[PDB]
Amino acid sequence: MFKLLLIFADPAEAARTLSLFPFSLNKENFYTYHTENVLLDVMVLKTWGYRGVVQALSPPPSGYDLWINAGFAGAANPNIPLLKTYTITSVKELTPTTSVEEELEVTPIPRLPLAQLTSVRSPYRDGFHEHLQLVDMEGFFIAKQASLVACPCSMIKVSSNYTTREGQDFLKNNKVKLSQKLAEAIFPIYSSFID
Repeated sequence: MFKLLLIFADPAEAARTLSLFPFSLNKENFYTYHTENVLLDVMVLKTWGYRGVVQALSPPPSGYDLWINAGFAGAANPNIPLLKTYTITSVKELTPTTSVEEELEVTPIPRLPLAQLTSVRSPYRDGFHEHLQLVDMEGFFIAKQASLVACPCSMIKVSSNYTTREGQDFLKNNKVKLSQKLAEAIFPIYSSFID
């Protein structure tokens, strides 16, 4: 039986994927669906409060065959169009006060175009950057937790806004369309593992 964990950072990201399958909430308080040889579980990292906490994925869930982190990502290069779905080749955590970075490779999903992801605690609204492509908050954390259980991790990131002050309104106003893009990327993957 193939065991797939989908990880969303927040309910807006998860919303349309949760509509795709008839999930139920289990006694452990997260969504699950199974059919044929495939178990599909969904975790949402931040349902409460102003920030996510480390204990959302710590200890990391063991026993899955693949993790997919699907989420929104800001675009920090104007040659990235919005509402476009990418898969990630590597993800960098960046700490702006020291410039220290760490970086991990992630497993690209077939058929999706490639991008690099940078994860930061505070969303960029500085403007555009020569060195950055997509920017999120939780990608690196998820990839590193996946390594603790030796589980492959893939990322799907949809470009949700440009990383500017004026750019934030587009994210505010398009969460359903953006979530739907994630759902449309997850479905063919789910279908590939039907034996």
